[PDB]
Amino acid sequence: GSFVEMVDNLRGKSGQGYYVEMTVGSPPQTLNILVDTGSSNFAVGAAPHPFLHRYYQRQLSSTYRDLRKGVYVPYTQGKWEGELGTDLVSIPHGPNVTVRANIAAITESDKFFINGSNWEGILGLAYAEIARPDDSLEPFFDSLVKQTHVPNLFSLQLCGAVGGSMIIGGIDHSLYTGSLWYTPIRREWYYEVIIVRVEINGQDLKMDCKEYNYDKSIVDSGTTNLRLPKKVFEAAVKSIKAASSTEKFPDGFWLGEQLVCWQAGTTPWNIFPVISLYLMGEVTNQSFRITILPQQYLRPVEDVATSQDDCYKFAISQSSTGTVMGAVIMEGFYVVFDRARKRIGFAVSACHVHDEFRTAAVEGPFVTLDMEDCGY
Ligand SMILES: COc1ccc([C@@]2(c3cccc(-c4cncnc4)c3)CCC(N)=N2)cc1
Repeated sequence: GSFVEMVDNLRGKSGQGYYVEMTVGSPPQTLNILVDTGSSNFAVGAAPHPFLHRYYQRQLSSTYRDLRKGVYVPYTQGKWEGELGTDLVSIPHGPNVTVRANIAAITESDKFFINGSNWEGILGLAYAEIARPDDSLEPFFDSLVKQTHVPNLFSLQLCGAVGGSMIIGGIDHSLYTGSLWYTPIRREWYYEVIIVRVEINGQDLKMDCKEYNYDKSIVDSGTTNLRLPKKVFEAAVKSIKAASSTEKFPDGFWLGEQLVCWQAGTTPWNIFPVISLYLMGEVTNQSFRITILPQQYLRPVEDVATSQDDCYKFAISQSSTGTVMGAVIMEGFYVVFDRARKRIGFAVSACHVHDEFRTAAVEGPFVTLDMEDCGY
């Protein structure tokens, strides 16, 4: 069960996350599980639901242990509730190991599961500090590291159309090209990082760098969009509207509320600007940038009914809880969650986005002498 078995172990549907096959219980029950760097619970559907193909049946698992403790999680988009226990867990196309881990058996939920997403649970890969009900509930990756000899690192290569790879324990050098650039993990809760500069077609947004990270910035495979604090979002939208002015779109497009469509194969990519996010480097006032093409931030919406055309949602939206570098930002980068060294590395992925004019990039180094601290 080494890296060379772990490649192409992820699948997905656009806008609905990326999932990996896992088993829970004894005999193993196979479940598809969303890979979520934005949370820290292993939480699996454990009762029937209109949107679940299958669910964890605790009664059929000999090795299940009830912890006699409930968990209730209301969050922005929805809610879920369940019962805590432990059981044996493996990742068939992941490391060749079986561990005993905490499992939240989801017994009731509202707008948590998605119709036709093909996943039945979430694997929260962030740290204990944001586990529910509290930080005493050891996250899965912590249990994995403790119980096996797996190195304390994983990587995600997410690809647009979807699929990709989660490599646990090391770095698969066949999954990226060029250099890996690291940004520090600021605090171990979410995967919190610091953005030092934003450019839109090379034009600096010219804001105090604290605004980019009000009130935190995170790398979150469980969020589709690039989410930006209000001030930054409004400035970004003004610049992208300015760059793309040869065409005018309804306000609903800018709000993520409606599609823009063009005749099949005629999307005018080159009227849309590239977005550069400069991330704090590992040494003082050094940074690197990751560049995001419109092929990333205009997310295609597959629909047989609209298929004479190519249609997209604007996958950048306003946030009141900080910046979220979601799946559209991670797509086409090889992203290394180097927990052992408290850092996230970015490199150009095997499935990077490009046309004949422009390519997604990871480039550095950059220096800024006149710098304050960019964190809140
Ligand atoms: C432990 O409680 C939660 C609450 C919310 C989540 C969440 C989540 C919950 C359900 C579905 C999705 C999701 C939906 N669409 C696409 N990707 C992920 C995402 C919200 C934010 C994030 N990173 N994960 C995960 C665990």
